[PDB]
Amino acid sequence: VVTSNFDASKIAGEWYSILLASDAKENIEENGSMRVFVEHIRVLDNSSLAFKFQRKVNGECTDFYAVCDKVGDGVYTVAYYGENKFRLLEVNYSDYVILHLVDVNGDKTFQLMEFYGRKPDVEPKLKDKFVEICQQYGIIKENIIDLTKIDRCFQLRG
Repeated sequence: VVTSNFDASKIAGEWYSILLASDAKENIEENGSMRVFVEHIRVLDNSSLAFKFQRKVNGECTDFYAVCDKVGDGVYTVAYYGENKFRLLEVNYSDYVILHLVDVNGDKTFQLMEFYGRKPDVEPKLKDKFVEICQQYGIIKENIIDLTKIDRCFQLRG
C-alpha cells in the first residue's frame, strides 16, 4: 500500500469498479450519476488523468470520458455532474485503489467512496477494509454497494 505520495505511471491501466459508497445512496443507485464502472486510466502529458468508464443509462450500457487535473499530490479535480475533487487514500498499483470524492453543486454537496481492482473482484478482507473506512467518514453500512453482483457493462470494455 502507498498512502503517501504516489506515482501515476503505476496507476495507469485497466481497473474494475468493485465497491461504491455515498452518504447519499441516491447518486449511486440504478440511474444514479455516480454509479460508474471504471475501465482505464491514462496519464496525460500534462499530468492529468484520463478516466474511461461505463454507466448504464436508460437501460443501455454507456461509455464516458473525463480528464482529472492534478491539484495536489494524490488529489485531482473533475467536472462531472458538478465539481468533483477526489483523493487517493490507498494504492497497491498491483491490486487496488480506494479513493475519496466530494461532489459540489452550489451549496449542495455529497460524499463518495470507491474501491477499484486490477481484477474483477478482490478478497473479502479488503471488502471489510473498505467498510471500515466508510464507517469513519459518515457513510452508513447500508450505503455501500457491491458492483460485482450487477451488470458492470463489460462488453464495452476494450
